[PDB]
Amino acid sequence: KISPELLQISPEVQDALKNKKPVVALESTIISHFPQNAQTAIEVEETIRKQGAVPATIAIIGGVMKVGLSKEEIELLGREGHNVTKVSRRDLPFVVAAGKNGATTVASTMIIAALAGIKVFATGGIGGVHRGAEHTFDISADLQELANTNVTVVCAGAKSILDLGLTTEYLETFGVPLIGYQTKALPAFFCRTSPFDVSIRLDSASEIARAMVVKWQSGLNGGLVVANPIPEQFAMPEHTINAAIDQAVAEAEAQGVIGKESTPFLLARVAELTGGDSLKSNIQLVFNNAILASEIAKEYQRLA
Amino acid sequence: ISPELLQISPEVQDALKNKKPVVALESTIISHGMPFPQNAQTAIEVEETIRKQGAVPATIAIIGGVMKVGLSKEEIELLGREGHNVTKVSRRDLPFVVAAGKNGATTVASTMIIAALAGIKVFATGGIGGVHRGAEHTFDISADLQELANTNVTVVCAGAKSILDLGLTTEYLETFGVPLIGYQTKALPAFFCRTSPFDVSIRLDSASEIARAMVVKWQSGLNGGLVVANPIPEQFAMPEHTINAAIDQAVAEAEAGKESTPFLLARVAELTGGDSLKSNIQLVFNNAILASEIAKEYQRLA
Amino acid sequence: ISPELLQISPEVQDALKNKKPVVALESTIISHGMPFPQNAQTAIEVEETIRKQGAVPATIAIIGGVMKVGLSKEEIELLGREGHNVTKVSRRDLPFVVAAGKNGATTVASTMIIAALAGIKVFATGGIGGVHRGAEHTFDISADLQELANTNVTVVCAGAKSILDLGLTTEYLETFGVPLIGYQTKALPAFFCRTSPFDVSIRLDSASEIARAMVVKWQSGLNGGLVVANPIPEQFAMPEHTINAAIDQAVAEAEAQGVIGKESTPFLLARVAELTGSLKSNIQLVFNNAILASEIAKEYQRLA
Ligand SMILES: [Mn+2]
Ligand SMILES: [Mn+2]
Ligand SMILES: [Mn+2]
Repeated sequence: KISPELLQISPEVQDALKNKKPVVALESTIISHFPQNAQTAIEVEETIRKQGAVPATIAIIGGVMKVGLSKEEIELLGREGHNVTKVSRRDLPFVVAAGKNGATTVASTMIIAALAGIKVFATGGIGGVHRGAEHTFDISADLQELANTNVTVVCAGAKSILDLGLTTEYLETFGVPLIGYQTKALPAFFCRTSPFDVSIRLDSASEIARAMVVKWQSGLNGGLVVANPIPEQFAMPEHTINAAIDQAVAEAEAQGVIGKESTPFLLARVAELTGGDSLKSNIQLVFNNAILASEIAKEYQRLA
Repeated sequence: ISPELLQISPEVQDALKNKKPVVALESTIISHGMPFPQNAQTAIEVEETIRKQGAVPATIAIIGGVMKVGLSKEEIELLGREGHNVTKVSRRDLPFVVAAGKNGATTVASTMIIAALAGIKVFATGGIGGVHRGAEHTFDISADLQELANTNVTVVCAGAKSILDLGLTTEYLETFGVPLIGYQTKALPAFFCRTSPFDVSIRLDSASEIARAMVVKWQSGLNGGLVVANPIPEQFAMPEHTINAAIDQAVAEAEAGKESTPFLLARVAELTGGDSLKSNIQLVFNNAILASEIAKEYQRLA
Repeated sequence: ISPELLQISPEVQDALKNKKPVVALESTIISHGMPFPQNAQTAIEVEETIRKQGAVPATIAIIGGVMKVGLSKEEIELLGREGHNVTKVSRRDLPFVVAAGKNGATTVASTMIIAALAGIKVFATGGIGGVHRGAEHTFDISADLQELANTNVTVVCAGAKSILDLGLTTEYLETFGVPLIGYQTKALPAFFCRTSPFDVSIRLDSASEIARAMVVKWQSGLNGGLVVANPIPEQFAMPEHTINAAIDQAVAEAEAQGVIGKESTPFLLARVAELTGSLKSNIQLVFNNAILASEIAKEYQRLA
């Protein structure tokens, strides 16, 4: 029972949740970080609608945590652009307190989705353990949010700029299911495969939804990662994308890029080295994840 | 929680409702134990041992998708017979085995989880998982440690195997605020061995003192479990110098990933002649006795 | 919670009942800080600083097995006389010291726990524990960081104790979603020094802003504490090079003697003090923190 001053859920989204319609949450750190970003966010939403679900994009607008955004608010974040704060769990109180706009990471989008009672969240890729984290301790707060918050996150696996092995160990220690959708191999984000394997392979949205129900009815708190391979036709060739990522990582280290700036810097550089191709792949994987997320949301509402 | 998800056997139900002391047991001892029909028989004997101590045993497992607190003879027999075909169930595995109606053997973490759902505060096992050697670069860290950080259950064990990294494990437990109690020992015992190069966080000499501390801990709202490291009886114990000699040797030989830990297990086994299974059975009986005592005293004090 | 476990002094009960701002203080600085009578004198002087700021101090300790929130002069003197005979009490120690009827000095972590049990939201200390130098191979990481992750108390400090690894500590706090607020500073102060190569998560210039963010954070269900890093007053600051030399020596030698455990911080601060031969600065940063904490408590109580 949080104050309407802090949190506001759109009329459509309230309506949908009351009527037990499937809702899929979306993050805003994709929209920030124009007027392309806006149009694209709006058609991720329309993709969800065409899959028979209701999209809810989450962001902080004028200090208010908002679940479901008008096209005007979407626009606002789009044009305000890089001036928008990237908001993780530790940033969230300050942006709200100060009455500012903010774009939510995987972690804070999970937080707000859970406040609104939304169990399914579609994104591109989750944060994770950064390469070199054995000596830097640079580990995304996303992984702790997954440890603790009851939301299924549908992604292309963790972002492949990270250390995927360490990320899978970390997920295991903290008891977070890593589900391959129709895959045993952990998808590489831009790529379909990787040297690492998910914790369980499941072939149907129905199985995932049933597992969500069981997990939470049994009081095992925390989220689920659903790793969904990018469609083959949009995947990056392993060698090319690997070279680009490796060079970007090396440059980030050499340039002292650290903290919240690491991921956006890496993604932007990789786009540069691949001539925008990695970006096209990123878009395709996000649509793909929105579709799957919609199916899981439908089956979850059916099973609960 | 739904009876379709979780079922407590009539015996354990009666014990709980009447406030009789209950001790949880894991099921991986049955599936991964001696060849049937011995693994079954043994699990049965551990239960009987708990009853003779004046406690009610609850063996925990997943049978046909149901989390089961306490088992019948035929469930135990079924797990024994299915043997290694039964999957070991961790926290991240639990929902899926249950959803899919599978059988499964519960690990330390999953047994703590299910016990806690049943309101059982004491769990007797052989050993706990820990931080693995090389975890500083592999991040391979047992989920048991996080379960201990979060779930209110006292796990009576022989500590963790010396094949793990015990220094890192003791640090990890301190960071997460988990008591490591030596039972009548300052030295941290490890599996085969009554001692090791590391210390517990506190030594306590009685079941009643451990119970008293559990009561203060949870009445003060400090959630999370407790490790009670109980040295293997001298009769079954192995000298620390030989065990350490063997491990150092096996780790020197391994030097020249996922194969590291069990490689060390097998090698140390070969070198010392130590037998993991037999030793573990001994550990479970011993810990089952201590655990029954702690459960009785806790029941008294709460 | 039973009166047998936890007792709140009349002064503090009065304050809580009448909605007066309360600031918690630790006991470990008392027992393990310096020699008697000076240690007890200083403790009482810190309490008086708080009172002068118009807040009410609550020094916390375990006395005769009881968790005490607010202490008598007699009790502070007891802890001061006993000095190092008094056990340093962490979260994993607390149940056993209470059960055994023992006296004990509470760490940052245990002080947070007991303060929270009493509804006290603001705690002034010298510096927080953190990730130790070499923690990448030793895993020596203060339980203070986990307490900050989980317990709802704002801790006003001069940053982390500076014998620690500040880089690893800042990454750790970020992973676990803990705000690190610089009070009128973006650079993270390092204990004796006003600045360091590292940054806080957000700079805030007023106690009012800090309080408003506390209310928003906890009303939004984001449990966990907040670190407020308050640079030592310029007149008491120590030159980076000199202090860094001493600290360097003390650490290298702590590794030489091989002290690893809870005795590490006491040993370190000891040796460094010796080479300093630092204590003046430590006392003054504590007073400074007590003053800021009093203001934060006033602003927070005003809202709560
Ligand atoms: Mn990071
Ligand atoms: Mn492992
Ligand atoms: Mn330590």
